[PDB]
Amino acid sequence: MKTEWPELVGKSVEEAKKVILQDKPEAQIIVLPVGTIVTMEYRIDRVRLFVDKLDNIAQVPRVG
Amino acid sequence: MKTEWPELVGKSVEEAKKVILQDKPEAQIIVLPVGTIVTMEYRIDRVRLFVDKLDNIAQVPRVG
Amino acid sequence: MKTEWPELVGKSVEEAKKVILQDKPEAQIIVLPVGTIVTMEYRIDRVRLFVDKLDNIAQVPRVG
Amino acid sequence: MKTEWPELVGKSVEEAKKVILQDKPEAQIIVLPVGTIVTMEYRIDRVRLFVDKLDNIAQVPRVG
Amino acid sequence: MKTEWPELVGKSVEEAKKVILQDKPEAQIIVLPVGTIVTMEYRIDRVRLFVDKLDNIAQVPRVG
Amino acid sequence: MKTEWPELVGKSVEEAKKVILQDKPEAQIIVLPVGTIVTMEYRIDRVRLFVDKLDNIAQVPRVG
Amino acid sequence: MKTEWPELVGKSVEEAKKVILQDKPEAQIIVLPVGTIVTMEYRIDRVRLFVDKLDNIAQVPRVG
Amino acid sequence: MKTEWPELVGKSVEEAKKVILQDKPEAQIIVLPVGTIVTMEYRIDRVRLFVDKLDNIAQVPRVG
Amino acid sequence: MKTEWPELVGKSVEEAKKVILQDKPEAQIIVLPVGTIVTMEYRIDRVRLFVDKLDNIAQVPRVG
Amino acid sequence: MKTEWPELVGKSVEEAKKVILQDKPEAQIIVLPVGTIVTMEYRIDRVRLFVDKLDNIAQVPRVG
Amino acid sequence: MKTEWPELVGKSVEEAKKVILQDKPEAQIIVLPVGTIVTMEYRIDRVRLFVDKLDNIAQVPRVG
Amino acid sequence: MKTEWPELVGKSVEEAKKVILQDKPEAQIIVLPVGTIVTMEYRIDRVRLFVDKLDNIAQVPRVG
Repeated sequence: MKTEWPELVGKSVEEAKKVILQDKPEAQIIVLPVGTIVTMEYRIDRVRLFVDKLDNIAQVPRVG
Repeated sequence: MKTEWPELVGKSVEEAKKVILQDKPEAQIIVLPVGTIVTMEYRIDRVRLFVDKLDNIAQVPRVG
Repeated sequence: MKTEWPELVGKSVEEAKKVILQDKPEAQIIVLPVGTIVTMEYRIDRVRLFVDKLDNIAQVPRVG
Repeated sequence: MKTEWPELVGKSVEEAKKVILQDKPEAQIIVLPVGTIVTMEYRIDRVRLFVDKLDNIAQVPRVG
Repeated sequence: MKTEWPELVGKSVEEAKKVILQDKPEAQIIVLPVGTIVTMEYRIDRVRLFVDKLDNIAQVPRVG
Repeated sequence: MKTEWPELVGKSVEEAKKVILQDKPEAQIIVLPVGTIVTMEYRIDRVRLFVDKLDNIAQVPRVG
Repeated sequence: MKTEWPELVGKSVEEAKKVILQDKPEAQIIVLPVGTIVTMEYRIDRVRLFVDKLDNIAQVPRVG
Repeated sequence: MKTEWPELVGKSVEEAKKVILQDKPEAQIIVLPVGTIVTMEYRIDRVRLFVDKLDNIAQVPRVG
Repeated sequence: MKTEWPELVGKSVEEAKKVILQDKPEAQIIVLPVGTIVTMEYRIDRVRLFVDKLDNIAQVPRVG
Repeated sequence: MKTEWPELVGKSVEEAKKVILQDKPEAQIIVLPVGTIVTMEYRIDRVRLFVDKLDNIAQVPRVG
Repeated sequence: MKTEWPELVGKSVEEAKKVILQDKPEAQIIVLPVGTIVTMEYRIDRVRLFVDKLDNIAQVPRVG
Repeated sequence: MKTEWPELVGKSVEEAKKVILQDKPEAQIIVLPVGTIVTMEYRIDRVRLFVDKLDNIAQVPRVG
């Protein structure tokens, strides 16, 4: 089961959403600034995007 | 008594407000960024929405 | 002496200011985001409003 | 020597600047959000204003 | 292998992106405010830019 | 070697940049909000400006 | 249903546990330092005690 | 698959470890203070215990 | 009504408790480290002591 | 090159040091509480252990 | 009026207290860990010592 | 002028103090936990050691 997208580091949100949804059609894509305090529970259909000032992906997206 | 809305993760605020108010007509819906420091007391009619950069629900809404 | 306004949770700032000033004409109404670090001294004429992303009251206003 | 302005709690920045400069013509008036982390040294000509979301004075201005 | 760009302190993002990509064509350039909490893993193709209020580079860019 | 500019407390960024560059032509001037977490290394050509909500200098600029 | 114990401010943990359990025999009593970051869910049988350096109750215990 | 232990709120670590390991023999039991900043990845064999000053469980243990 | 004890800055807790209770026999004296995050409500019988590493009073005790 | 030790989650520091040094004889093993703010540079011979209250490994050790 | 003691960086608390009290007999000497959040008012008779893990002075003591 | 000691990562404080003082006899050696908030000014004779739970050097000591 695809769980990480190292290939999207540096890409836009638009491009990240497109690639994740090809790979994971049920994905719930959440867009947060880098450094956001996240204590959440594990959601296997959620993919968090941690984004820089220009809304580019700053770290490896992972399911959860 | 309905207390959680896992079905609204990834949805907009507009859609979350609509579904919560169908389920809970007295709901006081509060919209906060993910990571917000919340020490509050329990309010049985309040539903907090924790939202990402695009105002989509990032976690499971719960009464309180 | 009126000290709390549980009835304003979920309401706008405009409506909160209107109701507080009917109840407390000397009120100094201060509008802060939820989660704001507040070490202040007690001011009996001040009412702090802790507001969400849409400027609705997220918690019970109290004098102080 | 005037050191505190409790009378400006709830007032605007414009009004606070006007009153402080009548009382203290050399004042260097600095406008910060409530909750700002301040480790500074003491400056006898500086007056910090701690302001809420609407740029009203949320606490008692003091020299320093 | 080029790993630091002390020459870009004080320069714009545009100029930093241009110089880094001449030196490192595979660079994934990420733009963050100074003071951002970064616990990340090491990515040898990523260059983080820590920027001030005017989007000028405030510290030495480094690979990672 | 000029290292501090107490005379710029309360002044604008424009005026601070002008005075610092007269005094220190190589200066790399960085503009940050008051309260910004700064763990940096010492750069003898850098001058950080810590600015309030109105982009006035809130503390004594120093080299580093 | 008893929900707050203002009478225990300043008292020890031992005394607080004794009084709470007389009033609320099912109580799960949790002892935390003042200032502890608490995002928890509401537990109607739990009573949190926020304690100072000497393990005296520093604020009003409340159910939750 | 057992995922939460609401029955251990208020109990000791010793008792929590005993009950969790009966229910989940592969459990890796980790003991942290309440309020600990946790950005971790999901580990299906790990159970975190969030403990108060007296090493009693302050919140519902959950797998992850 | 006595509300501040500037005379106890630098003194021990023992001495502070003794002087406060002479001045304010109903006082509930709470001992916290400097820098403790305090969002509390106003309690007119409580006196908080903010103490350094050696349990000496580091700031002016005040009622609240 | 071995870079992660998922097998040490839940184990002691003693056991973690032993296994890491078998796998990586040059390892510089650093022992930190979970939640420690780490902005460091990448050191290929360093292995950080993030430990719980009982000095057991709470997360997957990784080189860096 | 003596206001800073750069000569005490690296020295013990005992030695710092001795030198400060020779220079400033009214001094109220307060001993805090480095990194302590200090929003205080200016006290001209107080000297704060910011100390490392071994109770040595880590920064220049200053009046205030 | 020697400014960094990468060779002391993983070593004890005792050993770090010994090596630094051979290299830099005027050194003022300060011992802080990793993650300590440091806004200080530059002191060319000071060497800060950032130490883990076992008082081993966790990062590269540098002058400042």
